[PDB]
Amino acid sequence: NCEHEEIHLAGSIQPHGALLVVSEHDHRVIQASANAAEFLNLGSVLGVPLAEIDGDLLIKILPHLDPTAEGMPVAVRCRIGNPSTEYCGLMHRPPEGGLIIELERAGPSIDLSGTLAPALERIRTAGSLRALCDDTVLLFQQCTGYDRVMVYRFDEQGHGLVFSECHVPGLESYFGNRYPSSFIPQMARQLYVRQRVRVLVDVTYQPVPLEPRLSPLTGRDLDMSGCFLRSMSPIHLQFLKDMGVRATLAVSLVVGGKLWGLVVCHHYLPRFIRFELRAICKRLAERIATRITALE
Ligand SMILES: */C=C/C1=C(C)C(=O)N/C1=C\C1=NC(=C\c2[nH]c(/C=C3\NC(=O)C(C=C)=C3C)c(C)c2CCC(=O)O)/C(CCC(=O)O)=C1C
Repeated sequence: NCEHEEIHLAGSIQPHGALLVVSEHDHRVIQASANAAEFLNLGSVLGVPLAEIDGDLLIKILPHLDPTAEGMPVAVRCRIGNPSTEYCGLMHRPPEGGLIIELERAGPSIDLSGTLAPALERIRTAGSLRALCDDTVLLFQQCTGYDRVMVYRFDEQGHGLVFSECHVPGLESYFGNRYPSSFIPQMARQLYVRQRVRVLVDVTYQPVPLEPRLSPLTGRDLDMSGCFLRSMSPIHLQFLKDMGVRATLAVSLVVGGKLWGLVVCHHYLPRFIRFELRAICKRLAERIATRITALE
């Protein structure tokens, strides 16, 4: 590889959310994505006390600052700005740098009450790894609506194989394609064992830089390992561009503490899935991983 890009130190986010970093000691926003004020209908954000941004959010955050019961990551409802808009705030604490709050607009979410059960039932009947992975791609297509869904499985040599695939009729089948191990470097795989869902809304996005770049608390790049809005490697973006893919969802399949493979979805237009469905997807994938795990 390809093992040297520090993808967790991206210094920037995708533009469909905003990112705030709050000091644990004084609760001011000490670092933010450059779009944050525009995104949140605020005049300014940098240097502003969280009490000014939204008092109710500060109240929600305070108990999480107890080192004996941090209770993060956590997803909280809040209303920010004037005019006021509802957001889901996804908050976590990196080892150093302060408290990170990533905000997505609340919006319509996909409804799974009539369609999730038949797909889950099918998974439950799978008696082989073939059946299980085929059923996995149908389940995730049915829950998410992506144009193409794959199980990307690492073989015994670490090569990537598109082991199962479904897609809307007329699109290219990547089923059976095999790729070098370095197309997903070990450093990336290691991150994906911890950060189990990634959503790339538009491959062509203009990265939104953090302001300032370096954390004021450390003088170093912000650790963005746990940020759902993190900008992704330009090499990977280029890969997807050269395929003509416009958007992706990927969910880790973790077996034995290692990345066994991924559920990888492609869309040919921009696409976002909101917090709850990301969580559902993460969980489904863990359940499927338990079954793999049992199947060999
Ligand atoms: C030499 C390094 C690389 C080459 C060559 C390359 O093609 N990519 C290289 C590095 C990275 N890959 C990263 C992530 C990544 N790559 C893939 C590969 C595929 N996705 C597909 O859909 C297909 C084919 C159908 C392939 C072969 C995947 C699935 C991922 C993870 C994507 C995700 O989680 O969304 C990567 C890190 C990206 C990042 O997280 O920032 C690098 C540096």
